[PDB]
Amino acid sequence: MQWYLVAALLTILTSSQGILTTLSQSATIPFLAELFKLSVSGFFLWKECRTSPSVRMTKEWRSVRLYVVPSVIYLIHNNVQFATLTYVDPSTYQIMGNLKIVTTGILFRLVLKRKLSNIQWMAIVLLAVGTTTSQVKGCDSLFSAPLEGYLLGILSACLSALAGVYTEYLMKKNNDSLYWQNVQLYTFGVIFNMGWLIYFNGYSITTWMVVFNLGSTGLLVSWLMKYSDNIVKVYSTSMAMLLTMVLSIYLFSVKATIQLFLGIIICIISLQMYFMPVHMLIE
Amino acid sequence: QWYLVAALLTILTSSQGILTTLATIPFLAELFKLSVSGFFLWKECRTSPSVRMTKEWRSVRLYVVPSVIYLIHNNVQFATLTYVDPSTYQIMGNLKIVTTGILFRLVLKRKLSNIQWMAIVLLAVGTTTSQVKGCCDSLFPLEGYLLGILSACLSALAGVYTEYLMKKNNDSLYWQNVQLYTFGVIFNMGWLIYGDFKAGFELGPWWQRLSITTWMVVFNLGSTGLLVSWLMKYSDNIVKVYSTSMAMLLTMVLSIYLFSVKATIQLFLGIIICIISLQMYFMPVHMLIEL
Repeated sequence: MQWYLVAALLTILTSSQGILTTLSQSATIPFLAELFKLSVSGFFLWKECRTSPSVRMTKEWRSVRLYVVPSVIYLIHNNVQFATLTYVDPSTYQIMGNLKIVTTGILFRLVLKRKLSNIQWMAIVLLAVGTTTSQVKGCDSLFSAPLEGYLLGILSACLSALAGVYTEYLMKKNNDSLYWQNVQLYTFGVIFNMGWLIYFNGYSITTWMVVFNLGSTGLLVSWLMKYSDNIVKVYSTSMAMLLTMVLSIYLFSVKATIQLFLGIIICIISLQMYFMPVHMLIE
Repeated sequence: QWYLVAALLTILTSSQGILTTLATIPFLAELFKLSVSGFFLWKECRTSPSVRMTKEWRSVRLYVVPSVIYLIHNNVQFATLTYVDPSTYQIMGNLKIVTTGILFRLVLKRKLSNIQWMAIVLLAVGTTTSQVKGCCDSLFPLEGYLLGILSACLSALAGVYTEYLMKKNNDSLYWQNVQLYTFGVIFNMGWLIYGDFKAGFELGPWWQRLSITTWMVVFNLGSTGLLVSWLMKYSDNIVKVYSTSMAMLLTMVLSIYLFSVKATIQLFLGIIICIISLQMYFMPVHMLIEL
């Protein structure tokens, strides 16, 4: 129940689905992954009602209706992601993607109205810069894309951030049960995943592993949306992507570069800056 | 004010950068520093009633050391380049930032916060990032890496030891310069004699053989060198290496508007790292925590 252990586990599992996704490289995963979160949340909700004297649960449409929004944002986001890739090569797209770190940062302050120090603001930026540094191409063509590409890449990041920030709003706007908030959230996700398909096929063990892993990480993200903040999330995600590159060296035997070494140092420092207690920062 | 000197050093360290692309001068550059220091020393003795000056060999002898280190350093620099390409050598050079950092604490026994230590590292990381070979490419023998490292330690030791000399006395800047740059002139001159000996003196008469652009860099190299001494006395090595490092960034950014050279994201990124590394080190710790 310690936020850092959840955050650490999210890091471990965000990089697990990273590797397990590639290992199954020679579609309806998101659908199965949603139902896994919805059915595991439902289970704990039901179990909590049967085990516990009191469970706080707002059934009023005033608040339940708002769990649509994340799904609507994520739907629009996925169209923008697809749109972007038709103007930019994947690496240009991948590196514009580190802007979600700063856009979550900004909306954290604007929408969630939480305050950050100067040292913290410098850490948010350093994280984005440190991740980008690691992804710079070890010795493609960015700076060559149409304006549409650059503008969409940016709007993609804003939607990504908005979805996460709005979810935190939903969790923290009530003193309701985590499991009941999940059940509403993941109900609309199931509905929308299904509406998309309305708008197996070699399913291996490996395939089932990523469905579980994608479900797992998603429940942790919700936990952190409730009992911790978006910035903790994006530090977990970002450290996952660094670990993925470090694990790719020992497994898929990919070329370690100086930009990986540098980006890790930047990120480790960006971690300390943001999460350091301000008495420790000052010796 | 130290920051204006530091800013001027940045401006002039990038000037000699450009003017270079447009090497006996070390001798003329030292002679310029020795003769400009001598002038101010003489003028200070004629103008002020007392000028502090330690003439005792106990302390005067210690101005040899920098020259001995710099001599050894130049041999190591040359030695290194025979194992690694220019670029690998250029990027190993950012280690002087951390070695000055360490010796600042060890030799100069000065205090650095955690935030400051993180800034020293960030500066080295930020400069490296701007240099790092994008899309000529032979990083990733040990001699090379070990000598590159030893080079940085000596570089740092020379700078840190000079600061020690300036700040070990409450003597005049101009008298400290005059001792420092006397040994430099002597050694520069011994080297030029050696170099002529190496080719049997067979070229034009050594004493006789001793553009405008050429004169610009001699002055420019002299100028920056006097500023470094000022900062060794009334400022620290870390301010120096921030000035140098920002010069190397400026040089790359100025090369884009002048020589129209290849702008990369690594330049953009390294600047942001460095800007942030600047704030971290030179920010007052109450400002670092304000909203």
